[PDB]
Amino acid sequence: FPSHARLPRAGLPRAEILAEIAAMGAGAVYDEHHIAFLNEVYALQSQSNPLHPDLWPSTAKFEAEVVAMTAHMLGGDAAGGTVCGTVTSGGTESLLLAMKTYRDWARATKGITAPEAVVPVSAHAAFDKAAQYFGIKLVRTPLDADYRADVAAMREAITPNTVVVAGSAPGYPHGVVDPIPEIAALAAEHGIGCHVDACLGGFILPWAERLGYPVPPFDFRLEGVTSVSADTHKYGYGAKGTSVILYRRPDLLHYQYFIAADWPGGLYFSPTFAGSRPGALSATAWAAMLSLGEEGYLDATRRILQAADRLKAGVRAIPSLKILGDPLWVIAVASDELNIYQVMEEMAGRGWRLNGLHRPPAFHVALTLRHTEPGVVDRFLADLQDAVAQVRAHP
Amino acid sequence: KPYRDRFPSHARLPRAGLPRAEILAEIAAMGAAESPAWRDGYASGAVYHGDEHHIAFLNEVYALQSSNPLHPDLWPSTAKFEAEVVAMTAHMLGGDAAGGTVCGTVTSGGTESLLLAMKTYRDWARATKGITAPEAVVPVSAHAAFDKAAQYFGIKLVRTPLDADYRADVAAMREAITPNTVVVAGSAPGYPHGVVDPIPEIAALAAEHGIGCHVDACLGGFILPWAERLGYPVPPFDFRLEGVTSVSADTHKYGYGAKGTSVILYRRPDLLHYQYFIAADWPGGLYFSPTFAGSRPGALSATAWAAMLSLGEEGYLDATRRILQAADRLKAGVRAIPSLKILGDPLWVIAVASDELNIYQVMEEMAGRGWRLNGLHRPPAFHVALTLRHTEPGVVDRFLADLQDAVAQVRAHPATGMAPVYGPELVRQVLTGFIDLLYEV
Ligand SMILES: [Cl-]
Repeated sequence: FPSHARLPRAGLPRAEILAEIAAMGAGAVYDEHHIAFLNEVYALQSQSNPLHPDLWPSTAKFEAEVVAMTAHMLGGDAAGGTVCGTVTSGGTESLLLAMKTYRDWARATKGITAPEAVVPVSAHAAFDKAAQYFGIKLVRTPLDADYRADVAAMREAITPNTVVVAGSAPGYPHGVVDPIPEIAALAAEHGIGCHVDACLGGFILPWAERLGYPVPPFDFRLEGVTSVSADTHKYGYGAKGTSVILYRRPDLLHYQYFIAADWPGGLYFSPTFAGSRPGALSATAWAAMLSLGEEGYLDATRRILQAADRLKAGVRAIPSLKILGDPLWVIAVASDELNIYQVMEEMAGRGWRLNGLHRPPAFHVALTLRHTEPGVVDRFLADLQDAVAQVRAHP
Repeated sequence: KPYRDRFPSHARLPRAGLPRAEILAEIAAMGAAESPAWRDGYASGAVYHGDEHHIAFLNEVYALQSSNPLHPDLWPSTAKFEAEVVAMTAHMLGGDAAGGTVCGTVTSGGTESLLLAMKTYRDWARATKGITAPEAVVPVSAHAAFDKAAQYFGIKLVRTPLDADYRADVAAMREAITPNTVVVAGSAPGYPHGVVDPIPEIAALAAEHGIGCHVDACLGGFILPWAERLGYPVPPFDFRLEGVTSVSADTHKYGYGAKGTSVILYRRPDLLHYQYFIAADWPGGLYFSPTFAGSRPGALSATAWAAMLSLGEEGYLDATRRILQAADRLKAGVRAIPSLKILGDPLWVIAVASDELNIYQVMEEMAGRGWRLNGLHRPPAFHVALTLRHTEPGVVDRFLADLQDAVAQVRAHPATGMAPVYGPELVRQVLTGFIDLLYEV
């Protein structure tokens, strides 16, 4: 296709443009008719922009309802109605905002000016961003034998300047859920924040729980948990570019808000990083949640977890492959025997786009509704078994 | 919160899962109440194109790229869109003058652009100048997002005074720069009054001190180059100036791309790199992100690429012609009305105030007649961000008419409504409760 290094003089046929885009189109994605549906939602809300709520009160509603429903899904009632929050643009914005908030909260509240934060080494890399961005010393603690945060190590690391601790539910690298309860307990005992990163697990964990699978309380059921983030786009099945950050009580949330009084451009407030932003995306989340409902999520996470079971089984049924920790649907597989990167590469050749991890070396499969399709997991295992045979005879 | 009673509120997930039809119906229903406002040119800014078929077009684009760039290996299509959008924008802003070194990134809005630049200048200056108490010098008119960056990234923000015609006072700026100043900025134009700052002397001030010069062209980015080409008076404001080290332009505003998309440009790669974030020894693998966001809606980038290609230089020319011509007509009518006054000499974004009357009341009367325009303060005035939507027939004529009636009113009644409100910490105490009411269920 023609490359454009500079604006066309003329202006091209909309048809021609649409053709090229379609031509190219001919984890990552978390169904034909569902997508079709969200796309039509978007279309209806295309012009939306939550910065001007006076013009789009429709969006201001969507956002509020999405936050509400999510909070309730994460034990918001346990907090006794004080739980609040905001729709962000992704897990990262959620993570950044929280970190920023805890910083601001702690300066105002504790006089802390050299903020420090304690997260498991497994904690999402976005934590390091926040750290550099907002000038917070980030202290990453070690994991334990089953790749969960070592809480003792965490306890040792907290300091009079620590403003918050975090745990992942689950973490991206290995897909295990951290000891959220003892972490949130550590938190409370020191009077510092506890943030749960449930960006990945936010919309599957509550139903896995309800479903008989082993998951520790990880949300607002715990007094210590002061904030938790969950991604409505990934497993919430909302359209990409949308997420949620929740706080136990309003006093925290307010530290996240930005307000400017004497700007000649008028009064200025923004709840998030963004100023103007795509209300349309919020619509897709609201729509996706309502279309699914508790039943919808239950069924989806059932299918996913069941596939994961099947898959984990097949995998473990190769003595040369090892699963890191005991993940539920996000799986990290490594080899003490072989060059896992090669196994991953062979697999890549056979058409799989899976994520390579390191420290330790392993690739990971973020199981998705897309894998609950028939023979999919069966295909995976088959290709995997052939890939290992290869590497065995070609180190 | 008008639909409180019109539509069921959801405080918690439905047990069942609702008909997609029913859902779509409610959303469309709200859209039916809402479209006219912006579609019928009653809105200051908000919607910048608003044309039925153009929107329809971008919507179909979105649908096709329905796709994020954090996984470029899966969506190299997007990685292209973003690169081409940056390229075309840079060229439109004098990128060639910089001699091919101009680079940049697609962000999610003018704000992200502004934040990123500020962050970059901070990081650049620490690494390069050892500056650890960064300070930044912007005109008081400079967008409020500058204050955000300041609090976010721990940069002392110094706002300098404007001159009689509401342009940055460069002398004041010169006086304010310090061994710790990492960057100065100017707006092309600013949001409050829509005037373009003395970018040339500012960018000169910058170079002479070896500090950054950022031009905020979020608003003017996609109209100024064509207004220039069109015979209207606009100073060089982009990379044509050696001193300008970075400039931001919003493809979603007057670029006519779909909402949620923008561009930040740097004169040379060495600056851009300070914006990038990279994490090596995360067990989750190698991690890089060019912007604030990790995962970002590639679909939106597509809509910008598509919007730019569909328009082309001809497209922008025509559009800005129409807009500027309306603005002329409008400014004329306004200046003819005693006793109002236009602040500075804006081209399409207009700030009108009254030394004679309570402008907020004039704004409120106007509001009653159906106009959604932005109330400014310090000084008091409302502003009209002219848009393709106002280039429609009798629109400006409607505006002037309603305006003239609104002034007659206030003349004989010096006065309530939403006016009382618009009239320092109580503000934060209040605006916060407001943000809470918004999110209330
Ligand atoms: Cl706007």
